[PDB]
Amino acid sequence: EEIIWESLSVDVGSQGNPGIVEYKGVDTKTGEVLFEREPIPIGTNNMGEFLAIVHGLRYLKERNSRKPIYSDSQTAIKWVKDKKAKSTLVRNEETALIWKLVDEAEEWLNTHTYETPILKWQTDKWGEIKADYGR
RNA sequence: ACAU
DNA sequence: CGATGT
Ligand SMILES: [K+]
Ligand SMILES: [Mg+2]
Ligand SMILES: [Mg+2]
Repeated sequence: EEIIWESLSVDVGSQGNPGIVEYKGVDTKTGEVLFEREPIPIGTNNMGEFLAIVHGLRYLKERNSRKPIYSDSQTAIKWVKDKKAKSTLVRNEETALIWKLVDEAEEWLNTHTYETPILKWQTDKWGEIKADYGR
């Protein structure tokens, strides 16, 4: 119904899908960029959406912040809830980096606690998520 | 179908 | 138009 402005918003950006993947997190109210991941040579949109949420969880936990996280990705929200990223991306030499990060993100979820609400950004009602890459 |  | 996902 109402945007929770006191929140962190995350999004992926890519060149190709699968392709080069990056992600970032922003203050929903101001758009200030709070973190940005260096581009990963090959990944999928959903792997990047997933890593962005988990990075957000770790970022907020380290800062003792109880703000929620917004993502526009139905898929990534579910993967985080399940602590399991059910990607179809082949595991080979060229995808090793993204899969290492995904494996490590699952491992973090399996060894840490958090109460952060992970909320669906309602693009149809509110426009593009504030972390969007505009592409 | 819906979400990207 | 193509791909990633539930
Ligand atoms: K974009
Ligand atoms: Mg997105
Ligand atoms: Mg976007």
